[PDB]
Amino acid sequence: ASEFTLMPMLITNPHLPDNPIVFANPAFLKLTGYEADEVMGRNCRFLQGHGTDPAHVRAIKSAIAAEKPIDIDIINYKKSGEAFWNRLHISPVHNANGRLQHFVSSQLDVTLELV
Ligand SMILES: Cc1cc2nc3c(=O)[nH]c(=O)nc-3n(C[C@H](O)[C@H](O)[C@H](O)COP(=O)(O)O)c2cc1C
Repeated sequence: ASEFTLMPMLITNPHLPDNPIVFANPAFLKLTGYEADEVMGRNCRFLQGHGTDPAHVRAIKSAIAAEKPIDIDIINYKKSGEAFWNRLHISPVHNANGRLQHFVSSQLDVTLELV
């Protein structure tokens, strides 16, 4: 049966409108309290909320638009509403031919480090 990295991971498909999540591993679903069918097909921004710094969101949007990687700590929210610091690593995935195919991320709850 399936096994995945124990680090939270998402893959999104930028060929679909709004770059939706197409894969979330069980580690991400454990981290955020969501079900796979609640996260797949959505842009990851649903994790943000009233405490999320708009500057962080713009830095991510910028890196994505540039197809560059970004490492950023951002305030996000579990399904329960519980706020946490999410250490986000986002990378584009480019084919050997150079064309953008996916984005992939690592996520980690770093609340205990920052608070
Ligand atoms: C692979 C990937 C993973 C992402 N993971 C998160 C995440 O965990 N939390 C978050 O707030 N945004 C995450 N984002 C960022 C949002 O999807 C979006 O790019 C960001 O909010 C900037 O765009 P917007 O201004 O349209 O919202 C991720 C983006 C990608 C491509």
